[PDB]
Amino acid sequence: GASVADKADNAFMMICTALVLFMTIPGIALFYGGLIRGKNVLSMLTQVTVTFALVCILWVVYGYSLAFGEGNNFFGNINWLMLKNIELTAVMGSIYQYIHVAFQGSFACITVGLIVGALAERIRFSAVLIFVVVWLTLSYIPIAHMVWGGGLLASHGALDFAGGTVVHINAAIAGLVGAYLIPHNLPMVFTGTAILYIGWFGFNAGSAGTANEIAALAFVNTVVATAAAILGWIFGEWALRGKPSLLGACSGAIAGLVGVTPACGYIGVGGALIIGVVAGLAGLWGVTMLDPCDVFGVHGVCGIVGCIMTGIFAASSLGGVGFAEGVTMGHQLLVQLESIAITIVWSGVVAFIGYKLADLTVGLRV
Amino acid sequence: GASVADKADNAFMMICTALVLFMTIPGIALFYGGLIRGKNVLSMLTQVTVTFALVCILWVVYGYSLAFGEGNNFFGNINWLMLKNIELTAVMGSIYQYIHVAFQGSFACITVGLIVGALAERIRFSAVLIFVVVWLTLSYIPIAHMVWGGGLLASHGALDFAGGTVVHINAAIAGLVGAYLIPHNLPMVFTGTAILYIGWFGFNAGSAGTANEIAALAFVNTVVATAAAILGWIFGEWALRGKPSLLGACSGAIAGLVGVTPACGYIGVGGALIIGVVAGLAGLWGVTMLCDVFGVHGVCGIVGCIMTGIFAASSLGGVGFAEGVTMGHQLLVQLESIAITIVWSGVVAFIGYKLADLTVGLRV
Amino acid sequence: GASVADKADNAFMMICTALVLFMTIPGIALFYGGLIRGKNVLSMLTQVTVTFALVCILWVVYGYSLAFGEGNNFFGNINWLMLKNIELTAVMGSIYQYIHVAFQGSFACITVGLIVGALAERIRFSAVLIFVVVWLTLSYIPIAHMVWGGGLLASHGALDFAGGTVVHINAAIAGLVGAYLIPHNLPMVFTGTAILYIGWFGFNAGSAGTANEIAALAFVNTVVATAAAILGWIFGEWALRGKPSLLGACSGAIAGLVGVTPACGYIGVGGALIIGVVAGLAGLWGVTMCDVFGVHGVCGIVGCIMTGIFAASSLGGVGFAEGVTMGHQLLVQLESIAITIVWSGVVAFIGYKLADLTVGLRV
Ligand SMILES: CCCCCCCCC/C=C\CCCCCCC(=O)OC[C@@H](COP(=O)(O)OC[C@H](O)CO)OC(=O)CCCC/C=C/CCCCCCCCC
Repeated sequence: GASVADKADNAFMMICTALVLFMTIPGIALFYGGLIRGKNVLSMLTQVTVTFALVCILWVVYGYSLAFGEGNNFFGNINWLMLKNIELTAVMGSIYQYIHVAFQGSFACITVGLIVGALAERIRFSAVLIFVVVWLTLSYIPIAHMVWGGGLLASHGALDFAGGTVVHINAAIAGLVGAYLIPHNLPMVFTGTAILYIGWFGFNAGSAGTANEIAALAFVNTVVATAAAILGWIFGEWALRGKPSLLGACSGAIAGLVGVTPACGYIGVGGALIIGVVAGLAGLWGVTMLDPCDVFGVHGVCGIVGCIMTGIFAASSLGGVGFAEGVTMGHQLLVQLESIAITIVWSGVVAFIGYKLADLTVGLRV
Repeated sequence: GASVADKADNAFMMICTALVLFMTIPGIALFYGGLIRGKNVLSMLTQVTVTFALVCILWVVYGYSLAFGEGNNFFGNINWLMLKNIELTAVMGSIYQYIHVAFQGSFACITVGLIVGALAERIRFSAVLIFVVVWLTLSYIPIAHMVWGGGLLASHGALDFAGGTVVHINAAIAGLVGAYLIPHNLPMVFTGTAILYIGWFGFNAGSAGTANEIAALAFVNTVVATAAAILGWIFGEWALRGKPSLLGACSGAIAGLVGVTPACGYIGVGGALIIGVVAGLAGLWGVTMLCDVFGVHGVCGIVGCIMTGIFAASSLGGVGFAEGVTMGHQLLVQLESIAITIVWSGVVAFIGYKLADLTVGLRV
Repeated sequence: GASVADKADNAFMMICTALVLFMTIPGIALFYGGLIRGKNVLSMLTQVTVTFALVCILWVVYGYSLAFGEGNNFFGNINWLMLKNIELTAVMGSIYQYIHVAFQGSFACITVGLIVGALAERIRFSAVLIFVVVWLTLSYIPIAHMVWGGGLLASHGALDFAGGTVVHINAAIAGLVGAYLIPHNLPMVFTGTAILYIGWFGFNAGSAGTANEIAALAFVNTVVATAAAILGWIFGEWALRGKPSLLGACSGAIAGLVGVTPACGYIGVGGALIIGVVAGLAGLWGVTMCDVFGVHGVCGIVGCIMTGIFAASSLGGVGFAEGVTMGHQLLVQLESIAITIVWSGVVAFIGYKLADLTVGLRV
């Protein structure tokens, strides 16, 4: 018979949605606001706000359909615009589907906000807008379809709870391609980081789709992995430089959050402590190797770390929820690696195409 | 049988309530804080905090009762002070009534915060406090009764989901009457605007009273109408001045949110995109013509109340008018509701300011 | 049969938890950030962030178990580390127990954040870290066990809904002992205060454990008591100094919130108005006589006392337990306050000293 929405789940997920919107408006905007040069802040805030608005529109017009509708292994469909095929009472899992639409839309928003906040007043605004349309449509959307919309990576049992590939790796490589082709308020950075943290609970727990024990797990693991990464990074920084800094504390937080994103509803809390530690160190490594586009280093490295570790610590003998029936750790790690690899290439190529199309049309300079 | 509270609804509504309190403390305070002259900030923040407190007290003493209790077409009652007739387990709709008390009390708070943040250190504080008491009691309270408490406008089938009349038009007119009778931190304005946005999800979806498909519709329409307005305003501003600004982006956001407030749980998402666009442009128009903040709440409030009477129609993607109601009749009711709201609040604001003027005077 | 989690309660309590984490990160950090000297902000924010992280780790390792597991009247146990005895589906009250772990963990975090934000760049960081480990383990944890974990004060029917003893008095005394042994952005203070306020709805209503009428009561009483304290303080300050200030408005808010913390799900809304007024004035008195600790301490004591009066049904509260008189209940409230003060005074002393003798408390 018909799916019926559970009101507790509706409630949960609307609030989670509002918490993820919070992480863009104003979370990410304040994070970049205190990182970039003061002469550029007003214009950065405006470009995050405007592209946020743009993403919201594109999402309901066609983006939700092309990401989550029936299609092939790579794309959904645009058979219906503006949510027209979706009755107001339609249910997806245990919530009204409209709530699923907003929740997933808020994901596209933070993902784009991440990129846009770094590239603002480096590439011309015109060129950001063309990049956003191209890359959302042809990278974000299909990669979401592949991982969460029944496409290719989902059909091979890829594990990515809340978006190590779809959000983090995806965006990291778009930013780095953009960076290749080209701090004044630290309390403001702390504030953004803090907002990003609180919001991420909606991100990570809400990705369970219901207020059940998987969301609880995801919640607890977020707390733990973030804390362990803060300490991971901070100890690494004390060692490497003799003093620990506020920006190091914040970066570590971000590193654990990223690292735990793919893993959070699949692993045990011991797992999460380990993932956090490693992610915190790997992120300190990443930036040290490599300019606000260091942010992409952390999303990228820690995204890869977290997608790998999900394939280990999901195992029931390590405290995780368990692999799917008949799956071995070695097989699963192979699928995690293939998923990472495909995500990197796909987004590299699409980012390239988007930037060039912008360059040849309006140019990338100010 | 007895009404039974649904715990999911309770949960939803307590979180929505906290989100709407958020939009006053600190949302609206930070929004005005970066708009007004620096020499006036500390005193503005204090007055918003104090009057917020005052509203909370008046609300539980008599305000909730006079707004939502059985009365007239215009007022409820004050038969019981301090929620005394309300058992702890009493249920209103699908939630404990105490939650309905806090939710609606947070609405009075943001409404007043709106007015107070603009009038701080223009009219003396004494006079703000007299104005607040008079106008909350005699404008906010009866207009809420008329629209959401079974009074006059609700009995004619007026559509106003979350307060285009009650909050926006009502407050716009009080502010403008106050303005007639008399920008240093733009990142702070962004922050306030952002908090106002996040909170507004509690405002708008919470006005459904339950975590159902109407709250979901309200949620999605808020996302969409805000985004469309941001763009609406921003494209208008690029045209009119050659450059788009951060303050324009934020104003657009506010315009869509105001515009979608009355409409949000009655219209379809296509409707919401249209409303947002128009509300964004109408708000850019409003300020350009011209406490500009009141221009936007007022013009966009009127825009949204009108458009609710169109796009609520099933053939336009809305939830549908009540049985036997035509679009033309419904538009007529929307207009009557707007008209009555403007006069009622204009007259009561006048009375409140004068009473303050004649008692303490309206400066230093 | 087995306890089954109610999903609405899960949802409610995960959100409440996030709201309490919010009060530390960034709430308390911004509150202290605008109070302390500018030269010290960056380092204060770092120390709050790091000790927050530390508390989260210690909590899941052993702290939750030692606070809420079966033990004696004072401590739980550490029979299992890292939540190992807790199945993912285990239920505590009407929620998954993992949610209870996070909710109570976020309490330990704000309690510590309160202390750490005041002592940062006064006492060396080394010494803060030793103090935190000692005092969380030996003061926060057993006092939570005693009040909410079935220990001594709970078995005598002590009333403390959301932590007038456990959080406020406990932390006040640790801070004052620390202060004895040793404002540049007022809008930032307002912001922190506002975040602390919003977060406190999760603190206070969430302490009911479920989205029911007790959480509703707790919610409403938080609105009302905070408002009444704002006014209480502000009228007191106008009188005492001729002008009311933004910092006074914020301090009053904090005073009503502290005051109403123990009382909030036991008293009626008339009770809450009175508690707020008194707490606002008692806090203005306290500071007038690390002033932050004065307010948490006085208003914590005020609230724990008033809980024992206004919980009475004849005053609009939910009622004392069967056979309990107001006089008996006040006696218990006093005994609880007294024990909390001495216990945390003694443990704070031990912690600071151990730090002093190991690293300095200076530089
Ligand atoms: C300030 C310096 C001086 C001190 C003043 C203190 C402040 C005033 C408050 C003082 C006392 C509270 C009143 C007593 C109630 C407490 C007992 C209580 O809980 O309730 C008392 C009851 C009467 O007994 P009951 O229980 O029915 O019989 C039981 C049984 O049936 C038997 O048969 O009702 C009232 O007294 C309600 C009185 C309402 C007062 C109006 C206030 C504001 C109106 C609008 C205007 C808004 C406010 C304007 C003024 C601030």
